Amino acid sequence: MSLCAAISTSETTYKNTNFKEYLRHGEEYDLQFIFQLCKITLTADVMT
Amino acid sequence: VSKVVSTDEYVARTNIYYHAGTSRLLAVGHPYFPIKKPNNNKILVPKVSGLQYRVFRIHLPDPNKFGFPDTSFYNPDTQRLVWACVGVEVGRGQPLGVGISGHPLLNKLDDTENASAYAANAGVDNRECISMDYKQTQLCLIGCKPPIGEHWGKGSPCTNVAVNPGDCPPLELINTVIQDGDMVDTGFGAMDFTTLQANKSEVPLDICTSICKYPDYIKMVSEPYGDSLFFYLRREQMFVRHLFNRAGAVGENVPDDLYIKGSGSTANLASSNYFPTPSGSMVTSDAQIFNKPYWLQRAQGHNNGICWGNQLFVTVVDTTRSTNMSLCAAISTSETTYKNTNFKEYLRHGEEYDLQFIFQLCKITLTADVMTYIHSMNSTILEDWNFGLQPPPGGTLEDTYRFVTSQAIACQKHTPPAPKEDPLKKYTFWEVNLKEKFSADLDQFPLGRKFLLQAGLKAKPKF
Amino acid sequence: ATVYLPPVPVSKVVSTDEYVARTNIYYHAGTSRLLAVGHPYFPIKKPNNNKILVPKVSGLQYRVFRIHLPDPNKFGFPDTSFYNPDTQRLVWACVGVEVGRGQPLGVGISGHPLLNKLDDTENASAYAANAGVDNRECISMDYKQTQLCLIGCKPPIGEHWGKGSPCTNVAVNPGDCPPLELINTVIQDGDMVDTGFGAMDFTTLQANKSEVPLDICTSICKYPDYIKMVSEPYGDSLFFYLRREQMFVRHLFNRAGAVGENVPDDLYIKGSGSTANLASSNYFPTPSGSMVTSDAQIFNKPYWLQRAQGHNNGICWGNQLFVTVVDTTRSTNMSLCAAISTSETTYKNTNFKEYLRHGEEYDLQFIFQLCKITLTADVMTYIHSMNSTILEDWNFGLQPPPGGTLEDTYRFVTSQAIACQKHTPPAPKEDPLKKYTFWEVNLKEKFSADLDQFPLGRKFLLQAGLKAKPKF
Amino acid sequence: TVYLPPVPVSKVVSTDEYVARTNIYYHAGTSRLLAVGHPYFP
Repeated sequence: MSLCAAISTSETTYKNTNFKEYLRHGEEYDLQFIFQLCKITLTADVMT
Repeated sequence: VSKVVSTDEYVARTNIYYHAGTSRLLAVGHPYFPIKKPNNNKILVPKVSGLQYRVFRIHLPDPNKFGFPDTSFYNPDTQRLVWACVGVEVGRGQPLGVGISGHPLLNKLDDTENASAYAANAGVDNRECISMDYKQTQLCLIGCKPPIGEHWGKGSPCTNVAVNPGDCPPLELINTVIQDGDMVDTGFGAMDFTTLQANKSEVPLDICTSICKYPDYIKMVSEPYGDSLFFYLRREQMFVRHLFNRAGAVGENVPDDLYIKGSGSTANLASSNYFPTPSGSMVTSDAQIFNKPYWLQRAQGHNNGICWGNQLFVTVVDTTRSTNMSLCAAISTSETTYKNTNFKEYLRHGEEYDLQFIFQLCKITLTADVMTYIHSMNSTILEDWNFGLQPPPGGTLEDTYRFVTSQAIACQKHTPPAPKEDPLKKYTFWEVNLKEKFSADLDQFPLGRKFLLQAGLKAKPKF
Repeated sequence: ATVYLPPVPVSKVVSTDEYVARTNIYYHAGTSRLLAVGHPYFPIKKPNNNKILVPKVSGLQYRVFRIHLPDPNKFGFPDTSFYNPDTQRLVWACVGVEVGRGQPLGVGISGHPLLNKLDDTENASAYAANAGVDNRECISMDYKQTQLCLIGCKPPIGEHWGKGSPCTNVAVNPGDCPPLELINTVIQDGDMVDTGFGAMDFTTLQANKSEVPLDICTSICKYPDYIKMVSEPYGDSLFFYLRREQMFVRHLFNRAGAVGENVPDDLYIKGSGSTANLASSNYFPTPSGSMVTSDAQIFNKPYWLQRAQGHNNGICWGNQLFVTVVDTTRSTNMSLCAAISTSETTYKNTNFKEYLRHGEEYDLQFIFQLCKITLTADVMTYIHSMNSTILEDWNFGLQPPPGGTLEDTYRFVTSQAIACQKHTPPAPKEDPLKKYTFWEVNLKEKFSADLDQFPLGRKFLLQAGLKAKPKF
Repeated sequence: TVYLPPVPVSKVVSTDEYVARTNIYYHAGTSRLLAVGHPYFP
């Protein structure tokens, strides 16, 4: 999206010198994560 | 108990189905701006184009008032009736063709697609007359609470640095209810150009003043009851066309270390800002999401097609029919040598929808948990019903009569204040009344018999 | 008061498959073929005369097809015994339909030699000039590709925009905005598809006459309204259809002429110098047809009509059946040239006249199924309710006069050279729609009792199986 | 109704009626074909 601001709001004759130009950008994320539960049975080989 | 439940729990489905629908719709206006008498503030013509959003508020009469051929199957004391919306249709009659928009003064530097030489120096008011097509879009929105949109906007900056004229205003994410007449995104994102664009020439006319908005599916679907929307469909597409520059004083210079200092013509940095030209693509008869039945059985929300307060919403937007017919009238019919001075030019623009709604009938048994749970959900609902009471006061009153007789008893009658019913009355938007149009037969209608066809069980008299 | 409901007026129009019965017999008939020629842009006529030298013909023009059938109740069956001609009748049901097209597929085109235009708005390196006098130009474009088909026993109903009578408050000054109304009408042959300029009359609402290419300028482009069509109680307008169309943008222009309504200034910032004058605000798109394909063709393929959205199921009342077909695929305009002088070997543009002729290639083949009607009270009423004229070609006959009678017409013998009035023996006219001119075909002779001999029919076999009709 | 009442026994028939299919199959084919020339005029 491009926007512009006016350094001088008075004159009604348009002048390119009157506006500074800026560029800003949006970002939108969301996360929803299912999860299942797990247990580990445990011995030597396991550990190793 | 907390934690909202699937409305199909307590609701029970009846055996009866009804249909009603408007005859039709046909709308005409001017796409670019509304027309008004020049000195007057009253509108001569309303601004209309396909680009404008469309909202539809649809009332139903209270079924508990609606006598059935046999009303015996329920008790009006312990129970109520509330309408369920099984299936929905949207008619469109216009021949499919694409409109267009532009602006006579458009901020532009030059063409950046191909440049054989470095450009010239920015003059004063280089804006030009140029037009472009908006992104194609189709969507449909259905539910018992108003569709919730969102847009960018200017917020209150932190007060630390003093803002000089021309500084970058901070940005903010702002929800609001969606109002009719509002504009689809052009690919320039949902925001208020009026506030954040002082140039006013940075976009074509149609969207310049308004605030383009866009539906936020998350927050919408995030509602616990889903009553914002229980259903929708969407299609859109876009591709790039042209590549331009903003023309004006540079707000923020590029760090030099990102390039190598030039000289002569290359000493001055050309405008850094680029903006795309969005382009609609080839439309087709296949991707049309209208003129085809829908069947709503299960939705994402626990609300299943329940319309509370006899109220149901439809939000529909399409650019496919945006066609702008041009016409011309002659100020003088005499001369046979044509002169451009002889003809005034005007722009009028058509719109056509149609609405046909199935409905299923539903009864609610009560208990305290019931009564509370609803009252918890929205208590205004019970108001339109007859349950909640509410003992009144009022021992004595002194009438003194009569007052115009000017022996002064006091000055008195102050209580209008509650015809007020719609809290959203502040929100103006499109309106329709179906209340008269119900009928008890799906056979006589074009749409209905499909309902039978889908679920079977054709039942008709003999001849 | 208003809506608290113990009403029941209506007796419920019902699905025609209730009372109609289906027989065991099937037939076919079809034309050899059809085609036609004409000039795409305008019809040709002797310059002084009013009579047409060449009819205006192009694919862009709509096509209507009216198809008569002979009364099956006058029709001998190999065995007629299965019914009684007294208590019953016979009416044709239309099972399946075909549309032949043999042309090689190619796209035509149209334009206008004087086209209202300012300049190109897609790219401008500088502000435009000031509007002169008569800037119109010779420019052309291609129309939107379209394919559709319409079938039913009542004429296809179209619609268009149009100018109506002003609400009389403000007096109209010359050049005031002529305003808009929606108008239904019957669809006539020779009428034009939308170009993407919308269904309306340019003649009335466009005084410039130059705002569109020739072909549509005088005519009124119309478009079929499915809603108002389909929602008919009987469906008898159309019990079926198919549609395809597509379009995309190409060019972006300006209308050139006196601005009718100025834009509110607050919608922009006032310029100066060259930027003092606002350029023409009106833009109009250039519609552009896309790539045609052999795949999306809706023709040369059979159809099967069993269930329709209307209660009418393929029933043709009054031995009458309608087909409306429109396509832009075959619009190809072949150009030719002739030499006024064959002698000189140095090519000279003055030596050749140029002409444009165009082909339109149609074919029709129809299945038919045979159906009988038993008569009772409710029967008679229900039809008499539906359309009483439908009965008319049956043997009412008459109804009889539970309609009244003529009270003894006056036949009074005079040479006419008495002073006594004119008397002219009356009553040919059988068509209420006779006002509406459109294409005509007669099948009445062409029925045959065996599908085996035809290309189309045996598909009817193949799909329904059982190949030899008298076997399992 | 004019042309239908008369009818003789007529009927072109489906060639699978009288023809009989056998149990034998064969193959043959050209090696390949190749042609050369000028696209515009001879």
